[PDB]
Amino acid sequence: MLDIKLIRENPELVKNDLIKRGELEKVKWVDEILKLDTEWRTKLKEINRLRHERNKIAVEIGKRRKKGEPVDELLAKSREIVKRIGELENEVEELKKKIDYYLWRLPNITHPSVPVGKDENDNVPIRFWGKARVWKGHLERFLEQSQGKMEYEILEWKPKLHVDLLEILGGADFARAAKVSGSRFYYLLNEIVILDLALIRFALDRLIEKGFTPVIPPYMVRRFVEEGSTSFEDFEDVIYKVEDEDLYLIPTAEHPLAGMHANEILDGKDLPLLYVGVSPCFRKEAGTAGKDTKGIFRVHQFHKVEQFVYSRPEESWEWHEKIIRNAEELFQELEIPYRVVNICTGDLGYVAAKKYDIEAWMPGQGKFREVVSASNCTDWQARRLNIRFRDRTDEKPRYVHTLNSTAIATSRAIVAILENHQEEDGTVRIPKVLWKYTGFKEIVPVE
Amino acid sequence: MLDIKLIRENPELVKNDLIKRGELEKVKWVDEILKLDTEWRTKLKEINRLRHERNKIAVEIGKRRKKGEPVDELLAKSREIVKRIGELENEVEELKKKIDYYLWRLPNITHPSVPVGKDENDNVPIRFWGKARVWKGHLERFLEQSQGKMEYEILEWKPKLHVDLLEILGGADFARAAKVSGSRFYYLLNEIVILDLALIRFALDRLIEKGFTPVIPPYMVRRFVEEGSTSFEDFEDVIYKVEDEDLYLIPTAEHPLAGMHANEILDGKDLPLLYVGVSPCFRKEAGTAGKDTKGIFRVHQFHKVEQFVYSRPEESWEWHEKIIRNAEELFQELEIPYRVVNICTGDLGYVAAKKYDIEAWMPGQGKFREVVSASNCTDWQARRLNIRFRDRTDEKPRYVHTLNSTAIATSRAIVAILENHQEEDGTVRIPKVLWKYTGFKEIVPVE
Ligand SMILES: Nc1ncnc2c1ncn2[C@@H]1O[C@H](COS(=O)(=O)NC(=O)[C@@H](N)CO)[C@@H](O)[C@H]1O
Ligand SMILES: Nc1ncnc2c1ncn2[C@@H]1O[C@H](COS(=O)(=O)NC(=O)[C@@H](N)CO)[C@@H](O)[C@H]1O
Repeated sequence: MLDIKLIRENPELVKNDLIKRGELEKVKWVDEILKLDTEWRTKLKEINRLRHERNKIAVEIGKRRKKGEPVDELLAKSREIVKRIGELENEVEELKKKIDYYLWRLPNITHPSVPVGKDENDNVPIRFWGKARVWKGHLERFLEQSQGKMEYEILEWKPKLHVDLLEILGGADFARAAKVSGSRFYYLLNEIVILDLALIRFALDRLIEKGFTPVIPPYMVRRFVEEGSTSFEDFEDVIYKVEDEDLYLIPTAEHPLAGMHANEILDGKDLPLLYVGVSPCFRKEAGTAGKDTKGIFRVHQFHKVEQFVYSRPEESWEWHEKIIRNAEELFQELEIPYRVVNICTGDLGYVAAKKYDIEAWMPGQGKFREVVSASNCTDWQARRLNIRFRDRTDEKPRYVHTLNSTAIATSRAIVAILENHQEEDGTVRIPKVLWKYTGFKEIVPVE
Repeated sequence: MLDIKLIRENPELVKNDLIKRGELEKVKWVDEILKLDTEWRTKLKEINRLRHERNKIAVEIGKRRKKGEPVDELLAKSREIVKRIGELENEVEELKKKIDYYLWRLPNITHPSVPVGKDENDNVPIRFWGKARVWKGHLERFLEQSQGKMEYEILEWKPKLHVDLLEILGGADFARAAKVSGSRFYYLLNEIVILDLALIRFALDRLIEKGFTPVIPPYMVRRFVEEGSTSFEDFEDVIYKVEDEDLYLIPTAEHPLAGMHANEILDGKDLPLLYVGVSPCFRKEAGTAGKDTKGIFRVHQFHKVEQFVYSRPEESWEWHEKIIRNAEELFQELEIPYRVVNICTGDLGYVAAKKYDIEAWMPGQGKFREVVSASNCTDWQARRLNIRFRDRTDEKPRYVHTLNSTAIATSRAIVAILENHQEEDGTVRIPKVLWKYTGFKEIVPVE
């Protein structure tokens, strides 16, 4: 939700951002909310004018009670003021309603640092890490995507896709999942199940060492926490609703983590509130149904360890910068080469002001693929969920800033590990850092 | 689902089991489906009679093509025949639907060893284990439910309820969960989060050592798998359905685990199939809303590690006995005193032929509470999901038997650990076997 103040004190700023975002069909809204806001304040001034008249007509009726007192008329004028006052009041409500409708449907204003672009092809790489294992046949793509700024080793044999590796490793059963639930669902098996849990504990442990309170949130939440966390389009594209209830399956622990303090005035001495949640995630992935990667890259359910932050507006950008580094550390320990990107205006999304993604190099796919997202949400969620804070019981509570970032979404971490640590025969070596969690050091093909 | 051959050859057997179960209402169905199945079988006979007649009547109508051919009378019967075959066919389909309606709503035949009883009270304790810590004010109920066959020790201080311990330890937030999702939902925090995951890993490692294949199933399944795993009653009372979708939230890994091999003829050589699934579980818990325990004992969402077994009918009873002991073993290492009960016909449920429950002694509650349940479903689920096996590609495939049993449902294992291992000052010592998983040796109060 946008602050009405901001559109009043700089409509051109919001219109131009809408254009940098590709939300042109919504530029015409800035003026609409303005003329509505204007009408809103005009009627209110009218109401006070009337409240004042009510007072005058009052002292006047009584002033006659001592005199001739032909009041009758004054009493009828009095009757019209209340009649009128009520109307204006109800007219002012409807007006606030139309104004907020737009306010809730406008994306967060982007930060000056986010590059301008049309889509994912305009995202800007800003950092690279690791030594990529590239197939001779992906060399140009790799080089263009890495901008020659990343170390790499050329591979003789052709590296396999994660889906095929799950098969040779006996780690999944897709066909029986399709029979039981439909496409893009799966049964995960054997060592891959241990690997999934291991990834959760590892992520969990590290964020805990950095001071994050671990949490297992509700997996089903009430509609308001969903509309308080993202744009309404998500109800059609990503979010599942459960029949006959005000319950929605969460698409990320982020949402229940943000609703956690809905309608609170936090005590500033506590900020920043640091949460690291674990939870399964459910998404419709409606926009797609059969794009390309056929295993566990883009499915209906996956596990994710999530970082969530409540900070002072003056501390958020610094936090943003820390959470993305927190995710970067995990993948470095997991020995996964990657590049982090600054997402452009057109591929940014409604909630964030600025967003960084970690796209891991996927030897088999021959490309960098999103594996984590870190967003600084400014006060966009706070203004919706009414999450404020006060430093002195004195007064004036202000909205907090919220941030979120993937620590590890196991689904894609597993693909990154299978594709990046595979050997010619299919054997997949597991990063030393996880040995304490898994037991085994590698996963060998079955026969 | 019950086998119709079974109700045709031994109707007394099934109505007697229905009366044992105290299902006087549906004892009537046996006669009903018998009469419906008779009509069905007969009309079916009629169909072939007429069909063969139609041919023999069309061969003699042409034999008249070479003769006088006063076939007008014949041409008329040939038309009466098809019109007859047509209505019979529809009568048949209608008949099949009515009998199936019943066949699918009929409980499994109980094993003679299942005690007759009306509700939980008539469940029979057959084994006890451990040394209970009993508050003096609970002495009577403890001896009542322990039969005085269990070692114990009287506490002069009143041990607390898990809900209060969760508060003092700082391991949960219920108020905020109610805000965001509704009642009987929660946020788990700090060490409780780690303990939860540690219990899942502990249960998995143990079942894996015993040769169970670890699996993470789909958490949402199509209606047919649910209808294949329980009684239809469960759609109203327990299972959440997702809007505009043939998807249902699973109440236990047992369901997708059973759905996994729906419509297959397994190779007997592969029997038994041993699976240990992990997954969150969702239940409506409609018959309640406010009963008694108000923490994480009866909630809408919990984690459970499930044991599932596909076996030859000749091995199912020995496996029933092995999986309950698998669960007992976990609870003994967890140092939780308990008793196990053979469930009476009244509290049995529709899919089990026999069931054992492990009831953990709960110091704070002052009573034994169900913590795990284990069943032998015989061929009830197998007949519904069409799961058969065959040793030689030559033989008629026959139905397998299925079994399921809790390994550890983390919610109740956690209340058991909190209540049995609390000290007077509020700290809880976590059992040794879990140290390798939790890291910490106990959980001390916060202030
Ligand atoms: N449909 C999906 N299937 C598998 N993994 C997914 C899916 N959607 C997202 N993910 C994983 O989860 C990560 C985070 O999801 S995200 O929508 O980009 N961002 C969020 O959810 C934020 N709350 C930050 O985690 C993705 O980068 C990816 O690693
Ligand atoms: N609503 C609930 N809230 C919390 N824990 C629950 C709930 N329902 C069941 N459990 C836990 O899960 C266990 C198994 O549930 S059960 O219905 O008895 N049996 C099953 O689900 C079988 N698949 C065996 O696990 C219970 O013993 C209890 O420990």
